[PDB]
Amino acid sequence: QQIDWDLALIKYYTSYPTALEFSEDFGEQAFLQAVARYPERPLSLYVHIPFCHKLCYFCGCNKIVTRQQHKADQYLDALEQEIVHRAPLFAGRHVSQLHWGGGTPTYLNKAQISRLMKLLRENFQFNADAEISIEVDPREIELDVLDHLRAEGFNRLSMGVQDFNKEVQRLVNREQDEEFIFALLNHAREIGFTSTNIDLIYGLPKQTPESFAFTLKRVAELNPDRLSVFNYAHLPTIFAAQRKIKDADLPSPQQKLDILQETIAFLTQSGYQFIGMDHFARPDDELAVAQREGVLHRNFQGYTTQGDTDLLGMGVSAISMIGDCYAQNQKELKQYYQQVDEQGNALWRGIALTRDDCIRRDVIKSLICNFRLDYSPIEQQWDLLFADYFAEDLKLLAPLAKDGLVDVDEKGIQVTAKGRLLIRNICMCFDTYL
Ligand SMILES: C[S@+](CC[C@H](N)C(=O)[O-])C[C@H]1O[C@@H](n2cnc3c(N)ncnc32)[C@H](O)[C@@H]1O
Ligand SMILES: C[S@@+](CC[C@H](N)C(=O)[O-])C[C@H]1O[C@@H](n2cnc3c(N)ncnc32)[C@H](O)[C@@H]1O
Ligand code: SF4
Repeated sequence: QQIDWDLALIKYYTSYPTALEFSEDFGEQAFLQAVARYPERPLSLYVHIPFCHKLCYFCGCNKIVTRQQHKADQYLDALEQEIVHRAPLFAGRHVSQLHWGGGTPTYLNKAQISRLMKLLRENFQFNADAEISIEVDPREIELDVLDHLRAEGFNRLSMGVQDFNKEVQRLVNREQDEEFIFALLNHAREIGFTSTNIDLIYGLPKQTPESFAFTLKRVAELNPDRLSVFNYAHLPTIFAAQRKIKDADLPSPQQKLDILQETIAFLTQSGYQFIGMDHFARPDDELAVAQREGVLHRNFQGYTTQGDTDLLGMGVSAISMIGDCYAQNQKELKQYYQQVDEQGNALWRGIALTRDDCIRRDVIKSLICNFRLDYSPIEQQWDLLFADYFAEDLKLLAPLAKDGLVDVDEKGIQVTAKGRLLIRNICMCFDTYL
């Protein structure tokens, strides 16, 4: 691999600014000013589908577990009204990207999937080669749902797996049929889905280096196009289902480090490039190519080739990134419904980024995605001299640089093989909010 693991250095950014900075004072006018800022810009769409069949005990997502399937019809009634009110604001735009996240998008049955896609296609102008993606829970679903997604124009999918280990599944209430997972992913491949991602989590109860290595051997026989391997974030005060997880079953910190180190080595051996953070992809993947070429980008869903898009987020909790602003819908379903009914939108809170916010966003995006930062381009675009504007930040950086996390000089910063896993540490030197 290109990372070089260093135990000792290892003892050392969703968006920027973060969601901590979103304010309820950000209202409808600020939103409309944001929408008018870049009328040319390609449009990306995000739709949040919050419903899940069953309560995964590890899960920290904005989601609603329910067997009352009719809630999905009520929710699409609300999405219809949101779409009908927001979409005319974007009549001149061309949509290059759509993703459904959640929650479980495939909670929607075939008729519901069709209904939503039809609302989107009739109210926004989609490019013929748009990237249309969805996340899929490989439980309580028939293989022919993939054919239906394909007929509806979906071309990318992500599938949660978490772990194949049966004890781990039982402890987190995510029992799943391994044969069916293989059937589902291989069927997706056979009908033309590409860039297929699977999610794995390390740090779950009862996982060890030896259990996770065995899981990864299977994953290699499954042969996904991309992998996302998340470190388990355990905060049972906030995520109530995690109270069902025994803290004593969680792996020790040395165990989690050994899981991660061995994972990176084994995925490299298996032909996957470590892109960054949670993500692995093949050397010829559009993401790996872009990264080499210095033009990898990132949004809330993750890495992407499509930069400089405005992102409109629809549905409960959905975040929009538009015209140098972030805006989020109501995160509780009952106030999402109530505001959509009364106003035709669910705008709750957000931020208009300052000049300084925008710069620093671009510094941080460059470091996170490309693992380097050329001063000169930032100096041109924003009419500044880097050393000055960032004197404070560079001072914070110095100790890190002497530790070999980054090589830095008068022209730029290079994140080293040793510093790649500590990228959040590096980016933190540029965060004014802390
Ligand atoms: C790759 S992330 C999952 C990682 C997870 N957030 C974590 O750190 O534990 C994708 C998920 O982020 C959320 N998401 C993505 N885009 C979003 C957006 N524009 N607004 C709100 N939520 C979004 C949805 O829950 C989606 O399924
Ligand atoms: C919206 S779910 C994926 C789609 C579908 N609902 C499923 O579970 O298959 C998004 C991903 O977030 C990750 N995730 C959720 N909670 C997490 C946590 N507390 N720590 C780390 N990753 C988490 C899981 O890998 C999960 O697949
Ligand atoms: S991991 Fe997925 S299926 Fe599970 S609760 Fe979270 S969002 Fe729902």
